[PDB]
Amino acid sequence: GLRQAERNTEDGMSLIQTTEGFLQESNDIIQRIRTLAIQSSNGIYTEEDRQMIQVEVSQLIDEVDRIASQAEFNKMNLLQGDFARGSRATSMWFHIGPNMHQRERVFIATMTARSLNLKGQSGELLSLSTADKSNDAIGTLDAALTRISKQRANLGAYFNRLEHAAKGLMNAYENTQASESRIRDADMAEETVAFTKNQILVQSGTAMLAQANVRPQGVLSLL
Amino acid sequence: LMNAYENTQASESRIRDADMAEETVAFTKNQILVQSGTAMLAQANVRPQGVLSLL
Repeated sequence: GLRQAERNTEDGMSLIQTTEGFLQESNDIIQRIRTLAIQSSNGIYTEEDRQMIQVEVSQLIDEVDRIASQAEFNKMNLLQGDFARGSRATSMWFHIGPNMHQRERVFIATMTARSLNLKGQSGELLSLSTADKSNDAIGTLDAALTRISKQRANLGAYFNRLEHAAKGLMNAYENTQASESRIRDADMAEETVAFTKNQILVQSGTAMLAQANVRPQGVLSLL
Repeated sequence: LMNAYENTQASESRIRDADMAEETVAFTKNQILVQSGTAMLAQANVRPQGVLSLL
């Protein structure tokens, strides 16, 4: 059970590593959109010039949505929110111990562009086509960055905890196997001398039995 | 996609690929056990020879 639990710990560690790797690109894209929003707020651009970068903003938001809806690990989606805190869809547990009920719950929040406020509930994307709208967008991008960084911190805490658990499980397995070998494995060094003593007594006994078998032959002398 | 491929390959290597050190210590222990077993058997089949002295 200890060995299997260590393997399960490794599996969970790989899962959360994949999740963090997926979140890296979304963080970079959101930062790029933030830089675009900062640039767009200047007063030298015209409506058409603002629309040119609005096109790129739309493309980047589409990429974020693609990341959210396509990132997965072992035929299970991660960023869709099925592993969220209040999600009824499913709950993910990492069996970390060798016995029953030794599982630990993990939470992955929704990371869709709707949950990052880059798209409203009506489906409208975050628009940067106006100077004042760009200023109000910077707060939204800051909130999205905060959410992404918080999720990254959660996953890093899970990383450290699972690493500690793996080291502890390895040490526990080593100690348990050592004790089990101490109480189960025979010592050949003394078993061999015991065997040799018993395998000397056997032919001593055979010799004595052979000597005793011919003993009554002496009675034939006086018959 | 590059990052996802790296992580996925690492996960698959964890699941599928083996560790050579632990496997080689297991191999050594099993080889020692086999040698001990055959060495003991080579004298364990000679035990009945002792009864012949009674004939």
